[PDB]
Amino acid sequence: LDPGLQPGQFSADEAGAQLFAQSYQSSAEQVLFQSVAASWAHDTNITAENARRQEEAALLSQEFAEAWGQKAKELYEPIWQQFTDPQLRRIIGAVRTLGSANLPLAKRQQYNALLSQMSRIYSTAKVCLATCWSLDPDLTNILASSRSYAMLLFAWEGWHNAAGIPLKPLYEDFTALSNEAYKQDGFTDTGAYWRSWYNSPTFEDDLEHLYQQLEPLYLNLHAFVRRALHRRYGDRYINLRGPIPAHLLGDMWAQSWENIYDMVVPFPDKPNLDVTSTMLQQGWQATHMFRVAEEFFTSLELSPMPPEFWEGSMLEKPADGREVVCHASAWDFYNRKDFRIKQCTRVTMDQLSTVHHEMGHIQYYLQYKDLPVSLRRGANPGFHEAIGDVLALSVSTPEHLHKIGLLDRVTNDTESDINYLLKMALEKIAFLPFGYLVDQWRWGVFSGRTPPSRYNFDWWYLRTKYQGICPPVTRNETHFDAGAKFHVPNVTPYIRYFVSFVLQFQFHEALCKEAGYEGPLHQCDIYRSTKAGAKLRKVLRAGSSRPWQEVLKDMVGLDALDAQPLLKYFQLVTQWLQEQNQQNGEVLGWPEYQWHPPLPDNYPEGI
Amino acid sequence: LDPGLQPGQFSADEAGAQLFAQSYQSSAEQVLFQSVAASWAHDTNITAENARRQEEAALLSQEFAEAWGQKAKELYEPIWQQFTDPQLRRIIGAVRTLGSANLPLAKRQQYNALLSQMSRIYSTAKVCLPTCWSLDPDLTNILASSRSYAMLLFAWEGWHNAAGIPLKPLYEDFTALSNEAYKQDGFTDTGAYWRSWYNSPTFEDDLEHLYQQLEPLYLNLHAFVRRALHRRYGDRYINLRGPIPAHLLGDMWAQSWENIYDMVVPFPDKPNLDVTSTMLQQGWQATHMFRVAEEFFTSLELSPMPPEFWEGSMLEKPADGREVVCHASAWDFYNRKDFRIKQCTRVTMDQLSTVHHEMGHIQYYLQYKDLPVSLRRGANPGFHEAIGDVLALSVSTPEHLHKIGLLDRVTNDTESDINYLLKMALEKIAFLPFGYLVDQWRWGVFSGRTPPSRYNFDWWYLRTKYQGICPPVTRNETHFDAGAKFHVPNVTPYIRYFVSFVLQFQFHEALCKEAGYEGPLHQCDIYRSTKAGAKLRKVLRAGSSRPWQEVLKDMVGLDALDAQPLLKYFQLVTQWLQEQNQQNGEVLGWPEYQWHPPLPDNYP
Ligand SMILES: *[C@@H]1O[C@H](CO[C@@H]2O[C@@H](C)[C@@H](O)[C@@H](O)[C@@H]2O)[C@@H](O[C@@H]2O[C@H](CO)[C@@H](O[C@@H]3O[C@H](CO)[C@@H](O)[C@H](O)[C@@H]3O)[C@H](O)[C@H]2NC(C)=O)[C@H](O)[C@H]1NC(C)=O
Ligand SMILES: O=C(NCC(=O)N1[C@@H](c2cccc(O)c2)CC[C@H]1C(=O)O)[C@@H](S)Cc1ccc(O)cc1
Ligand SMILES: O=C(NCC(=O)N1[C@@H](c2cccc(O)c2)CC[C@H]1C(=O)O)[C@@H](S)Cc1ccc(O)cc1
Ligand SMILES: *[C@@H]1O[C@H](CO)[C@@H](O[C@@H]2O[C@H](CO)[C@@H](O)[C@H](O)[C@H]2NC(C)=O)[C@H](O)[C@H]1NC(C)=O
Ligand SMILES: *[C@@H]1O[C@H](CO)[C@@H](O[C@@H]2O[C@H](CO)[C@@H](O)[C@H](O)[C@H]2NC(C)=O)[C@H](O)[C@H]1NC(C)=O
Ligand SMILES: *[C@@H]1O[C@H](CO[C@@H]2O[C@@H](C)[C@@H](O)[C@@H](O)[C@@H]2O)[C@@H](O)[C@H](O)[C@H]1NC(C)=O
Ligand SMILES: *[C@@H]1O[C@H](CO)[C@@H](O)[C@H](O)[C@H]1NC(C)=O
Ligand SMILES: *[C@@H]1O[C@H](CO)[C@@H](O)[C@H](O)[C@H]1NC(C)=O
Ligand SMILES: [Cl-]
Ligand SMILES: [Cl-]
Ligand SMILES: [Mg+2]
Ligand SMILES: [Mg+2]
Ligand SMILES: [Zn+2]
Ligand SMILES: [Zn+2]
Repeated sequence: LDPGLQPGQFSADEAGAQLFAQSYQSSAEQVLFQSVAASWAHDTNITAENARRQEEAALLSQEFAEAWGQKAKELYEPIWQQFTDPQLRRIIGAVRTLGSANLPLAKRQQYNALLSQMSRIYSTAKVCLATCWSLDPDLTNILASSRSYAMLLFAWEGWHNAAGIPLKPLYEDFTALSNEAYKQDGFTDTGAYWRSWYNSPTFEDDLEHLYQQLEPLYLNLHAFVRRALHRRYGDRYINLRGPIPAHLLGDMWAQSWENIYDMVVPFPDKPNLDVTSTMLQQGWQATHMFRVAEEFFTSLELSPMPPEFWEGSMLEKPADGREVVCHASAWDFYNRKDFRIKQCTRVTMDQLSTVHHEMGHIQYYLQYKDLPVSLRRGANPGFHEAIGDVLALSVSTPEHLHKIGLLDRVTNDTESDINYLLKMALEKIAFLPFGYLVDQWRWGVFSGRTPPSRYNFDWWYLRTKYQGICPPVTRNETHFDAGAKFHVPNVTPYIRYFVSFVLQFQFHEALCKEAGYEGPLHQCDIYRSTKAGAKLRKVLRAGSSRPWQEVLKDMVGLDALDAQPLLKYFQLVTQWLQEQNQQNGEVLGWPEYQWHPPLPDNYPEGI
Repeated sequence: LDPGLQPGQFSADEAGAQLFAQSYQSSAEQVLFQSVAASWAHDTNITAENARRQEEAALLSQEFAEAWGQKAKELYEPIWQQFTDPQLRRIIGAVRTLGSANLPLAKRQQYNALLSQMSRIYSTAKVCLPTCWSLDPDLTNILASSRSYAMLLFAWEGWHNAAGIPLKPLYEDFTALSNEAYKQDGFTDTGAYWRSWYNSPTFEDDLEHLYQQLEPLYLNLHAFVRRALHRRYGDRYINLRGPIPAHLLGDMWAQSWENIYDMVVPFPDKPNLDVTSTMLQQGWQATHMFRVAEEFFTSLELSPMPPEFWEGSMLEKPADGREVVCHASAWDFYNRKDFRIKQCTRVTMDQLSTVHHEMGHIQYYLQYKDLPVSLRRGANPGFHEAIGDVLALSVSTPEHLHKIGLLDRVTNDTESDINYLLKMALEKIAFLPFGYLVDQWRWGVFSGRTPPSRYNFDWWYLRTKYQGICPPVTRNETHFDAGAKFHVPNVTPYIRYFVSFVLQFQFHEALCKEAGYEGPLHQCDIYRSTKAGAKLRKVLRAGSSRPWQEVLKDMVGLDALDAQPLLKYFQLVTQWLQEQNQQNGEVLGWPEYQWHPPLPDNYP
């Protein structure tokens, strides 16, 4: 560790802890920058050399965390919990948790190399027929636009096999090292550490109670969609009393169903709410999508994207043959100047929403860039994930799409409302079981309830239990289907997205009220509301300086996650789907839980 | 409720609570008897009228528990936790727990009535062909001795459909009413009350730690047995890397595997350690089996069965066209006089072990009959289930079988040691996953984690997770396969049996040491050891007066459940099974977790 980065001496008291944090800040920024920079160089340009540099930067960060971490524990171990400065205790608590820096050097290197290798495997995996398809864009477009049961099966099986199988031995080793590291910080396992970020003793119970309120909406959406799939694929491939085959919902993970809207839209005579075709016809490109997102932010009197963002960001998949991490992400370099998005942007309506989601991260970074580095995070991780989604809820309204030239015809009638709320349900309600189950799986792995011998057995138990889907080909424990989802090998927690999908409707309700809007919640558009902007800004500028329950109370008037705003938003389609399913004699659920579809005749040769 | 059973006036202090407890347990003695008496009349003669009277008795019991529980909180609710007397603290907290008495009257009627109907459905269900077969003895005998895949399937599917499907709507109603009752006592759900019996903050974690030490033994036994089934039935019906079809292990629930011993016995040249054929050749009957078990108890200077036991017990299935609950059980009438067994006894070796198990209960009853009622229980429920099994461990040794004329003396060689420990593994190790998982299922139902919409989904998840078996025909949520196991509709907790199967080896080691034995633990016979009997008598007389942790430490030197004795008992066959599986290149476990066998051609 360079001497400029090493901790000096401080009194064993709060006024030294305060200078401890200021000195830490000075050094942490440099260490965070070199770490983020090395990660950027690798993720935009996957090479063995760039992985080596990233691993050395990770080792430097561990060295730093150990020195300041053990200094913080040498002096302030019994006094940091009683400091009068609230932000200072949050700063100290972060610095003192060592994580992977608890591992001996040899195990730190093993851990860093596992992360790099898992990232390379996921983001360079390919499905081959000579020619070979990548996940983004090749397989993504197949899952989204093909309606050939056999072609979709080929992409689904090929992807899950290519990505999952080689990751499994690495993921087992990572899990053991991660647990070893956080056990030295006092946590029973890594999942307990991840859950502690929400500072709620009843977190898991709170989430289950939320999901109990939301599940009836999912069950009815599921039964309605299953019926539409049955009319296209037939009784051989769709069981009206069984799980839906996991490759038929428009998405590799069946996590968002927006791409099958054309098959489920109840009133096709109304305006076409999937504006992808109009974007193509009009010649939209990636940079236009980002400029339109930015202008919504500035319409609220939030910050534009700085020059450093436009000069440094990767907004399209490189055409020079480089391998890149294509999963969309937003980057804070912790120098208060450099902020970037990395996205292999495609010209579609759902990608326009993803652009807003990522730019919402950037807006957060810009608003809290002047806080201490330890407080440059969301009030909780679900806050960070919800910011851009909240704006995108306004952007997706038919009225707003008309304003930006993507929907010529504009209607206000009950059929058009049902169409729109059904499309939004395919995006927001269909995701809820998946956003809930992923970390239930990983929590069980981290705790040891799910050993390697049950990785896939327990994954598919949860997939069927919550999503009501089944794998379209047989799987066994050689397969590692959880590994075929970006966040698992890239070790990004997932429960934040279930929290986000609830929270964003709480935010939307509050911002719409602040904007003076007095119509139906799902027709609200906060575009150009500077009052809504100022309320959102107060949240963003707080970072993690205050408990999220208090930040939420100031914003929405409640100190807890609450499903009622989401339920209110969807109320009309919730009632309509329930009526439709009853009239059609649907079975809610999948009581034939053991059913799987047969294989296509002449599979996989027809491909 | 009779005035003489309603509670009197008592001071609000520990001295008054001492008189309170005495007056409670003198009046409880009379109420319990009339409940047990009416249950007995029903289970040995299932009719609507005996159901009516058993329910009248249950309502009266709930009236009694109400009156005395409400008085107990009225007087002592804020002070009893501070009594110096630990036994009195035990009694009062119990009396303060009302259970189904917390229900309003109309719900009490409904709850009492669901129990009667679930019991009738399970014990009268039949499988009819294309004559009708009953579970005991007909289907039991088919599962134990048929080696026809299709016949075993017909019996397995027939039974699970006939019992499970009609029970499901009733079990849902029962679950809801049971949870409503015990929430009023402060339990999050009925499962939490059941678990509270073990007075351990870390019960579930401790069980999981026990199972982690036992699972390698089960996995090796499983893979060895799967290989033997593959040879018999073929690659069509057995997947060497997948779960075993659930009907092929000699038992309707695949819960113990001793009945396929003759298919997996490695050294069939050696003496047949299944002495069933000798029992029949010699003319054994139910009454002989009970007299032989009795004499083991008295050989230890424990009590004989009293005249009331022999006159009142039902030791054979009645042949007078009558319907009975055939599941074996042992009855305490809480009058210090009447103790009985109800068993549809068959002349087989595993039934001789079941006879000892049931007589274990009776011996317990006899040794604590003078205690005040609230203590007339095992230190915990697993203690009660373990007593007879411990003696049966001695009875099953080839040396003891030789003493009682059921085995021509065998040689103390290695092939006979392996043969024996394998047969015992089929009976004891194979049970461990099942004993563990049944109440995992039931706890999730009570907690709400498992709604009716996932009863069968979650049952088969657990059956595959723990036992590594699969249903031999497709199942869906119309089926209620948990309902096809006696203890579910008859609402008898199951974790006691996992506890018992670990505890009995701790008891066995303690008693063998106390007897002076010094050979291998699995060759010990405590027959006629009056010192062993004396140390066991102490446990039985303690009832539930002292915490089971203290009773246990007095007997075995340790205050907690421990798998080491079980591991020591089986050590030699654990090593041998490991070697056999490596030689055959077995995969341990069932990584093809999705696999199910195909149907037989033109079945049924
Ligand atoms: C689409 O249309 C709906 C429905 O409009 C209402 O019903 C129609 C059948 C006609 O009768 C319309 O004249 C009628 O407004 C619109 O929702 C409605 O918006 C208005 C605001 O413009 C709401 O009125 C307000 O209501 C509150 C009480 O909550 C008062 O405090 C306000 O002063 C004001 O009167 C009205 O409640 C609301 N109706 C419903 C059912 O939500 C909607 O605005 C419109 N959308 C677009 C994009 O044009
Ligand atoms: O979350 C991230 N993008 C979005 C995203 O992935 N999702 C969320 C979504 C997707 C699209 C539109 C939305 O309105 C929201 C929900 C689903 C979930 C999903 O797609 O699975 C990056 S910012 C997080 C990261 C990535 C790499 C890292 O190394 C570190 C962090
Ligand atoms: O346990 C009881 N018999 C034995 C028994 O069932 N088993 C235990 C066993 C079976 C055979 C031999 C043994 O060494 C032990 C373990 C499995 C388990 C099983 O067979 O599933 C009555 S005492 C239980 C009851 C009956 C009716 C009631 O109303 C209340 C309780
Ligand atoms: C991707 O990373 C590689 C390194 O892995 C870069 O290759 C270097 O390119 C520079 C040019 O600036 C050369 O001087 C070095 O010799 C190269 N190093 C190696 C090891 O080949 C490459 O430039 C990067 N690509 C992009 C577009 O940034
Ligand atoms: C069967 O033989 C074994 C040894 O082959 C006997 O075990 C020995 O028992 C004596 C005491 O009787 C001990 O001193 C030895 O240490 C034991 N040896 C082993 C290897 O355990 C066993 O007692 C014999 N049992 C019978 C019933 O004959
Ligand atoms: C449940 O199962 C019943 C019994 O048949 C089983 O399911 C059918 C579909 C076949 O696969 C058969 O081999 C199985 O044994 C069916 O009658 C019933 O329709 C099934 N579905 C429901 C909702 O109960
Ligand atoms: C798992 O499935 C694959 C392909 O279906 C197969 O090659 C493999 O043998 C199966 N079993 C195991 C144990 O891997
Ligand atoms: C069985 O019960 C019925 C009605 O309860 C009664 O009439 C009959 O005598 C009983 N049979 C025996 C054998 O006790
Ligand atoms: Cl998170
Ligand atoms: Cl129990
Ligand atoms: Mg799309
Ligand atoms: Mg048996
Ligand atoms: Zn994000
Ligand atoms: Zn018993």
